[PDB]
Amino acid sequence: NSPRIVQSNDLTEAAYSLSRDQKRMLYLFVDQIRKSDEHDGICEIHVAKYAEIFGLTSAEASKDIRQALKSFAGKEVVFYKGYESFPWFIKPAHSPSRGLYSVHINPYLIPFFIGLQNRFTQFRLSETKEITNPYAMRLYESLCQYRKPDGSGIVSLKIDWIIERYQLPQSYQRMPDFRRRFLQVCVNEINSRTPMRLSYIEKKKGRQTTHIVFSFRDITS
DNA sequence: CCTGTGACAAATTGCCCTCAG
DNA sequence: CTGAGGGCAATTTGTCACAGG
Ligand SMILES: [Mg+2]
Repeated sequence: NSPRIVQSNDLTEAAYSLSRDQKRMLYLFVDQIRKSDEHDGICEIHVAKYAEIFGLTSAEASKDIRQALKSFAGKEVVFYKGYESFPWFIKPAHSPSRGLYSVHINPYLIPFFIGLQNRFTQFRLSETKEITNPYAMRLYESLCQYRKPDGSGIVSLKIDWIIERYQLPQSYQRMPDFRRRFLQVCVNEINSRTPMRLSYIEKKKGRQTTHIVFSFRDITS
């Protein structure tokens, strides 16, 4: 039953750092954007509906959905084919009434959310909601960019490019760490908490790894 | 140069309780 | 009963020294 989340490939591949909680909210606006046209670009958020859709308590849910908002100040996203740096909101959010929050999306993002009828990413929210780690979030998010209908696919990604688009810590430049605190972690989270069955092999030129080749079956078979 | 691992610091997790309405 | 607050211990995340190929 989770609402199918349908995003521009543009989005799937862009450069931003958002928290777990924050990306969670990301999925929710773009849905309200999808029932929008010729838009105003304002979005409502209902605390009760959050803690039902993400299995939280009323009280904890209202922490997650407050802090996150304050830490959208500053947050940007860079678009590429291009070096076009954008910003998430224009006025901060607020709650006219008890429980509802009205955010104000930069309406110069609307077409970058509908993108193109040619190339776009889809998935259902049910897949992703038991992920704690966000980097795991971006990955499954891209991994779906390539899924063919039966739930399977293949892809090679390049380390210099994962670092940019997903915008990871500088200390991960050394691979020994990269594979410890990002690689084995995000493959373990996905292959545990989602309906996907992953594995990986490294692509090495010379004395250095450079690509990761991701390869996945829908666990449903 | 490459790597893996330990140890320490700094940020998250979910869980707890107060209080106003 | 709800949600706007304060606080938390345990684990998960970011860093870097050191040992060997
Ligand atoms: Mg929380």
